[PDB]
Amino acid sequence: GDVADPSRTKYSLQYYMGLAEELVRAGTHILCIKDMAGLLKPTACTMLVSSLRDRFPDLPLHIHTHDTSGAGVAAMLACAQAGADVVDVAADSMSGMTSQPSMGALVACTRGTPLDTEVPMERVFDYSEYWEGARGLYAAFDCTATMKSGNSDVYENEIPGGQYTNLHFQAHSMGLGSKFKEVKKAYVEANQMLGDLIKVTPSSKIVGDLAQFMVQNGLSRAEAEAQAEELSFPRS
Amino acid sequence: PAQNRAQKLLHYLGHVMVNGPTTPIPVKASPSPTDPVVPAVPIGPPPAGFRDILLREGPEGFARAVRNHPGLLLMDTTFRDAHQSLLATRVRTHDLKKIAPYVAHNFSKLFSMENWGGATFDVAMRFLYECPWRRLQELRELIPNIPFQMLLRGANAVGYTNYPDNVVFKFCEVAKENGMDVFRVFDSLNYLPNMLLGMEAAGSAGGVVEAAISYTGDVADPSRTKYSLQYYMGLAEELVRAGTHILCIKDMAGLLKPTACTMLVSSLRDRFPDLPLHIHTHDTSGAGVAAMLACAQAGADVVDVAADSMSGMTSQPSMGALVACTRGTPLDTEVPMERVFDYSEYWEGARGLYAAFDCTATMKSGNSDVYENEIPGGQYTNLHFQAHSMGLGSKFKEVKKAYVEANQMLGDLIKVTPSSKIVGDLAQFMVQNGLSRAEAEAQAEELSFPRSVVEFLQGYIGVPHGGFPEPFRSKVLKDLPRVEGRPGASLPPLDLQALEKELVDRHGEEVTPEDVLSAAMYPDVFAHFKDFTATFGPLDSLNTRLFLQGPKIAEEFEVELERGKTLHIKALAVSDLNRAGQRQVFFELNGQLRSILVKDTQAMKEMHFHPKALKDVKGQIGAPMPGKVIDIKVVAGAKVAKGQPLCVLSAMKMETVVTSPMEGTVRKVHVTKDMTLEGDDLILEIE
Ligand SMILES: O=CCCCC[C@@H]1SC[C@@H]2NC(=O)N[C@@H]21
Ligand SMILES: O=CCCCC[C@@H]1SC[C@@H]2NC(=O)N[C@@H]21
Repeated sequence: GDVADPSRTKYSLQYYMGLAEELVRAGTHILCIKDMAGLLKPTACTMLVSSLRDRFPDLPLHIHTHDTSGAGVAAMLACAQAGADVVDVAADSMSGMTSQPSMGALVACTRGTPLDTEVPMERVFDYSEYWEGARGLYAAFDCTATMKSGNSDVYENEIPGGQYTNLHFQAHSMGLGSKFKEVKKAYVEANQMLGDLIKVTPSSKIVGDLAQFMVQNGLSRAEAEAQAEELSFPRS
Repeated sequence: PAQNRAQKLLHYLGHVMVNGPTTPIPVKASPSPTDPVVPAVPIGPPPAGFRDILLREGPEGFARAVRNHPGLLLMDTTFRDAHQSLLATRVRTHDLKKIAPYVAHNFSKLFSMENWGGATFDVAMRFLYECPWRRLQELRELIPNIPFQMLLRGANAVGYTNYPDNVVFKFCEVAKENGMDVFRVFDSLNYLPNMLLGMEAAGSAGGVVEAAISYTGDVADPSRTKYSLQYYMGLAEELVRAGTHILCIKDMAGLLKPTACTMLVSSLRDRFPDLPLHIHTHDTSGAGVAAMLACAQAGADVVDVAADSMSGMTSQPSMGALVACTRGTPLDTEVPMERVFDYSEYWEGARGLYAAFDCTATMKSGNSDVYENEIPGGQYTNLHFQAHSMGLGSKFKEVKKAYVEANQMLGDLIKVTPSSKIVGDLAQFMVQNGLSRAEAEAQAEELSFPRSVVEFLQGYIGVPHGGFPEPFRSKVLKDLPRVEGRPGASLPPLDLQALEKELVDRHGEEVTPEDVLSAAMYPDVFAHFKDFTATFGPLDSLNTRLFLQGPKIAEEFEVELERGKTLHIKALAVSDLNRAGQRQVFFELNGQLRSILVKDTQAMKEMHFHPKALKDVKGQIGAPMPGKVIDIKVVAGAKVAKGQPLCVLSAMKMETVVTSPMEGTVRKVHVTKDMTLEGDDLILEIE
């Protein structure tokens, strides 16, 4: 969802704060916000992380996102400014797109501020160069075969990074590769039909299997809900 | 004269089937077999945009309307800057026209669209064999409501050398007449006298003058004193006093960190409250979206963006990312996200047609080493392709290190075209010869530097901030002539009427003012472009796959020449080689058999290279690069002095003068005019 969007009432700021209170009462050492799709906009980051920090001044706050939207670096900088203690990053050659924000970008942007990571940039470059060579050994599995950059349609479809790559490979294996735009639209419809549940493994796969099933059978949401007693749905 | 357009197109298609691509392909990738899907466009004229204000109220009215706009304005680089960086400016007029009506309707609120200047002018003629002026005119008809923006070099227009002032003025006049609206005037060294001429030329044409300060260094780093905040503020004061309508910060490499953005843009806004501030960056570091958000928060009125599938890496920040991040804030762009997605999907398909030129063949993501090397987006892609062509591809890390050393040796000048190329040529020269900075500076009287480095040190591009590096300049130049002041100011006015008459005598009565200016700026390129289009016809009518790879046997396709004139073409067969060294290509054209005789150089290609220069024999002069012999300045038996010109090589589009390392007598010359040499091939012997 989007805590900065007052029209999205199901996954509101109050929902996140109430769940954080139950997890803190249960004795968590660290509280994590896991944005598995890259949906945290910088404004939503600021609002959520400051509210958590104000409520829990002594608790470590860890923020995880994906750079699927191409805004993940800006989102993590906004979290850090709002009082996150830790952010998830990847080596630069293993960052961006459906991965985490760039380590070198975060280290460079925080340098000489109160948020400095103290990581030497030369060490990040040598680390990235190794991973650039190593990624070349995995060209047969690289998401860049199908997705050349981040995509902002993730704010509409809410498909997690690892599910996007898998759903595309599955759609291609089923002869639906030319219809992958219809599969993404059906993923939104399937999420709503299922009740707009959080989408991460395995729930992200359940929505994916339903979306492929709808596109394969030429079904709209309304037809799939009307015929729900007659249709053989995916096992998941 | 009967028009023969269809036969000329079949001759091009037959040429590509026999000889391969006419455009040099840098990587073994094939264009997509599928054409891009064009999104649906409303029937009617597009909504009124910022161009309607510019046409009604002039440049100052436009600048006031930009400053008074509630929210962040966007400018689209996809039309030029985005591909220049990603696909090396290879994007064709054909693909730009297909999406243009969609842009006009859905992006009517853009500040401007950047679609012409920079490398697009030369590249259109040289490599795409299309007229850049026709591209401007046809796009202006399809997009009547958005201001068109160009990147203009101040005293060089879109060219690579300095021109007489009357050529720069006449270029800006004819560019404005052809529908150019905004002139982003920059200099490669921020050399104010070159910028002032370009501002005066663009303003006198009735264009919107946008004076652009090229950004280098780090204003947030107190150790970097040369390009300090005070340097940028002082140059901004001179450009504002010179009557700029808009002030641009041009970060050509992606060096603006969010803290540096905040500091520079707030200081400019506090100094100039009523002046529009335009910020341009590249996303080379992967921080460009965060940098543009920091500029917008610091009071920038406009930021450069690209379509999402044409953004990131060496391109601009993502349009969809900026639109999404500003939504529901005081900086909202009011652009609907669905329209950005449809625009990106078209460009994702279109980018697939250019896979043969894609920077992702060599660079898989942005790279933060740009904060150390300061290599601009378009120079990074070109420097890598050049290094690979010279057998230095495995040493590209050494080339990047040598680029830093070369920048320092040259004096840490701003690095943008052509100064970014000058540093690149020196860096490749250092790595090729195994030279450190200290060795290259020590041996500066003995070494034959790249022509671009020599011409820079002579002053042919203007004067760098802080002056030229001494004693290094004096050692390289010796007795070579030096240009003091502005290089164009000493050139006699070009007689454009005499040139028009020469072109009419050579090409017939259809010569236009645009043709005269194209010939004035790029004589050899324009001549080659006219001869090529005289042979092969209007290649802009072909889709990009057929232009690059030609048709497959039994492939059928349509070519629209003009509204209501479609050619149905099918490729049928290619014959064996005849006794004249030609193949016969068979087509069906509108249900009829056609055949064309073509020429297969590949079928019959052979050569032999004798020449080698012993590295230990000072009198044996080897070729310093692979290249073609343009001129031979000496004969056997001639006495030669140390530093005397011996031959001229033309390689990588750069005349290199080979000079004598010693005094002596030329014993033997081993080369001829038009001979192709490899590296170290023996040119001549000196005793
Ligand atoms: O091919 C079969 C599945 C292979 C594992 C896919 C993983 S499970 C963790 C993550 N979440 C998903 O929905 N898919 C991936
Ligand atoms: O292959 C020869 C050069 C082709 C044009 C390269 C363009 S000029 C504009 C931009 N700046 C550079 O340094 N290179 C590109």
